[PDB]
Amino acid sequence: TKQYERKAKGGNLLSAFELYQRNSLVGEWFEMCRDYIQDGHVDESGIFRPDNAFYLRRLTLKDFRRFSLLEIKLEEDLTVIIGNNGKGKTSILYAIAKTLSWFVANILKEGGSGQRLSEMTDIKNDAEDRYSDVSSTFFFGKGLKSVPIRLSRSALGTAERRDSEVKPAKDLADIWRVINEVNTINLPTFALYNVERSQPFNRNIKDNTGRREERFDAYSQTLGGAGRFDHFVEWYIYLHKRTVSDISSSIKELEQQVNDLQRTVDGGMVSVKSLLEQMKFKLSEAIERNDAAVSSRVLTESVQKSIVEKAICSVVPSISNIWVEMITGSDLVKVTNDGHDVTIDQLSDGQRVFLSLVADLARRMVMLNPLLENPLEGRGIVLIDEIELHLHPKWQQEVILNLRSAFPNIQFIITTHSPIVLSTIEKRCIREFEPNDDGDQSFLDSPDMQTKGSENAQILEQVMNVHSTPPGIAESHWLGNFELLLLDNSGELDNHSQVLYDQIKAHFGIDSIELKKADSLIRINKMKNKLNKIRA
Amino acid sequence: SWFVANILKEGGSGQRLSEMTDIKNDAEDRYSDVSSTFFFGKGLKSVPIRLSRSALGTAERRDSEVKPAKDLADIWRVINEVNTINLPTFALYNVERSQPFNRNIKDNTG
RNA sequence: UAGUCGGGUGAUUAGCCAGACUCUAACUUAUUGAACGUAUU
DNA sequence: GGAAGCGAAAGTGTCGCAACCCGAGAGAGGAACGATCTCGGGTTGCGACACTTTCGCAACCCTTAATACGTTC
Ligand SMILES: [Mg+2]
Repeated sequence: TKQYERKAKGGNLLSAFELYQRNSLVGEWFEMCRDYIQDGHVDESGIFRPDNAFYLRRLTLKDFRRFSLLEIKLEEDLTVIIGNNGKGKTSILYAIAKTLSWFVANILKEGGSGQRLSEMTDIKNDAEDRYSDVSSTFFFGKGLKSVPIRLSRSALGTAERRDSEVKPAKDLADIWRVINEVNTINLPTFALYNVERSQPFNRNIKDNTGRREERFDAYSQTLGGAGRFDHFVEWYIYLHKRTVSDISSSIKELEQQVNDLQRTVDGGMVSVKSLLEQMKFKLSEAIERNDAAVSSRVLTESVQKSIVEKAICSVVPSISNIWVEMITGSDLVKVTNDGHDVTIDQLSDGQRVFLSLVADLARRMVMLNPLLENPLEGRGIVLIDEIELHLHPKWQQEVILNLRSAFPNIQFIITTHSPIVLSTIEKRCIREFEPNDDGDQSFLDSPDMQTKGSENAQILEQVMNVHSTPPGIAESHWLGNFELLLLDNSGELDNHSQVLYDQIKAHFGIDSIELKKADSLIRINKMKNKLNKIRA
Repeated sequence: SWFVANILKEGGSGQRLSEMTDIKNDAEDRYSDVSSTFFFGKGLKSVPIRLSRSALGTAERRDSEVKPAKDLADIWRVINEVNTINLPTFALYNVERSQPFNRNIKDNTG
């Protein structure tokens, strides 16, 4: 109508799409939708930025599990959830993953269904209303500032049923699906990495049926919690084989075989006609696949391989190189780890688990963003539980910075209990989870203290409520006691203070921080007393 | 199954006739109907239900008529929520009831 | 026996009384339209 | 007819298990090596069940109705 036309010309994506669907100026509306999704600019740092960003803004949980009512505001870039009560933290990530299942389902199939809330486990046990709600609001540029979705479930036997409200999510996912069908676009990545990602590696890898090469394999088990590192390895070996081979040589060889078979049928051998028809079909299929590959605007296998290799080596500190070796009629992925060439099964658990996360994520981003110069600059939402899992302090100090550098437009929602990780993150990104004895909280608060660039010891005390020295060790209190003894006299070493000083010296050593502090205390108190005498 | 579904949930869905097996093989019309009337006292002498299905392939599709079942089941459900009432039992025991027993298998589902 | 029909009574959609019927076998429905009854004209 | 959300019905694919095979290795009897038993890695077939697809219940009442009271369709 004229109203839709005005709104569409004003930049409203849904109105433009509705006009496109009714008329199917059809070309103009299609172009407007496609430009809304694809337009973007390269910033001063050389990073591509979409003009219309996609992220989760807000989440509300009503009578869900232990929560009566909980509201969370999320940052566009990075949100970190902290707290001792780690079972509630995981509940929050589960709620988000279920919501994201609705986008994935509808990008894959018209009328796709995402996941539903459980009547048994998701409804709070003492809920008066006997239903549960998970409400989410997404943002997609100024044209679509609010995309609300609600997942709901009522108890059995209630007077009224509580149904989910998913139409806005489906409408948006439909735009992505339909526009992509006509003309390839870049698509959003959704992924969940739970503690399940720590699992051992099956060294034996499965024969390539060729599901892994299909673009929408990027959405396979993406919200399951462990990634699919096995799928990566299969896909990566596949890429290697194609790079070493020529593409269309099989077509040229098949073309030659069909030509040879055609000559035989022309020479009077009618018995081989059935075989010719089969080979012609194979040739047509190969050309079609080639054409579809050509039509799908996908990156060359060589380029795909290179992108992923770079990503892995950049993010995973111990890995400098990754490649496929053809040995013993069996393809093996090898890595240079800490300067030495090893198989994946020879890596440490910390290295393997982190490698698996990054490899999985990069594979999916490459598959879903074929039109970007750097496919890892694509859009998406990634959930990571216990990011510090298996990581040494040195890696904890770099992990968030490395991830954000490799995937600059992903919205990361993470959980941690690491002060070292928190030292690299702004307090605005931090949400603290301090529930009551009933496990129930209303809002999640940012800490008072700035964490980014702060000392770890301060974060421990001010944010995580942990003393810098272990309270259950006597020696941890000696310097405090020593100070008290000095203050109880004028500030002179009495017999008691001297004994303790000697104990500190004996235990911690002559050049210990503890002893230096004691020495400092003596010196300052002596100087205070001298001042006092001069004044008297 | 339509009464049970609607006692459990407002607008619950009961079961359906099979389009593969339940239509009579040599029926000239390619659909089946199962029509039932229930009685619930002199204040509700007739609760008619019809389940219908057209054969697989057929272009015309025959609709079920289940609203009376839903209407009655709504009364049971709503009245019960305000003040507890006794509810009707519906059960089928077919020849599938003869099964091996297993104490070790437990249902962790509800 | 049960179900059904219904003459009466009953501050009356109940209850009670009387009489009767029985193909395997009623389940009381829908307007502003149409038709029928009543009113108005 | 059939919105939007939902689940029944029916077909397909995945995946973990159990059974089995094989070569390696320590080393019984007393000098001649290697008997017997177990480790550890791999292959195969099976079947339970997770995933996928399709159907179908029935909102709304289209710009467009009349209004004395009843009954029927
Ligand atoms: Mg009338």
